[PDB]
Amino acid sequence: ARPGGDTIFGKIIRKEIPAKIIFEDDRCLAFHDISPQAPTHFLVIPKKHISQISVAEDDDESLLGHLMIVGKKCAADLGLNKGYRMVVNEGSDGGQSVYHVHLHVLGGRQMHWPPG
Amino acid sequence: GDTIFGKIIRKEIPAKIIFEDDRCLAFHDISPQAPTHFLVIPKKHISQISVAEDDDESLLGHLMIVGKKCAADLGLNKGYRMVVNEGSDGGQSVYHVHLHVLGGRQMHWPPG
Ligand SMILES: [Cu+2]
Ligand SMILES: [Cu+2]
Ligand SMILES: [Cu+2]
Ligand SMILES: [Cu+2]
Ligand SMILES: [Cu+2]
Repeated sequence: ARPGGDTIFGKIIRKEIPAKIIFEDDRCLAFHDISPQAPTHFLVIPKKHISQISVAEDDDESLLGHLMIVGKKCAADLGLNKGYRMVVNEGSDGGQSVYHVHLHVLGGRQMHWPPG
Repeated sequence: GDTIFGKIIRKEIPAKIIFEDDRCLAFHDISPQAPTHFLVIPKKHISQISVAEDDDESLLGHLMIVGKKCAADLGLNKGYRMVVNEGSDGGQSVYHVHLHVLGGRQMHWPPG
């Protein structure tokens, strides 16, 4: 079991498939989404493999919050001074496409309501 | 400045409360966008995620853990979407950080 698993996001964590990386630390990785839904659209993922938010453990709280802190810092570093939307998808109704926890950050245009 | 979510936290105006602890409150949105649509908000007044501090990281993660536990309790076994809006482009409606949780229908892409 290679660290991070073998979803595309685990492969990206281990530099086995390429990504456009914005920020990296010991806990997480921020990189651009290849199918962007906004002028800026990136992902913040833990390096620890968690398949989906519905199975996150209570002790994962700091790590999950760290994704949002890194997300808002990256958004500022990318000049998203008018704001942005953060999204976590869970399961089928959530539209989750990769079963490795990930925070979407979208900006550079007016986001609309409802959020899908 | 204070917001309507501060009033809800202080129990000055009603909301349909799902869950409460010493540091957050979960309640149904007054303008729901899905068959289940609730909010998880910290009791600490953080105006927007862009001004959250490093020391807030476990509190922010607590909102998500509370959110996913409430979603399971509300029967959202087919999934759901969590949303935090920042600023005007993000469509943030109240300047008190809040996590939306939406489900009970297929959520679509793009997410707004
Ligand atoms: Cu895996
Ligand atoms: Cu995704
Ligand atoms: Cu549009
Ligand atoms: Cu909002
Ligand atoms: Cu629809």
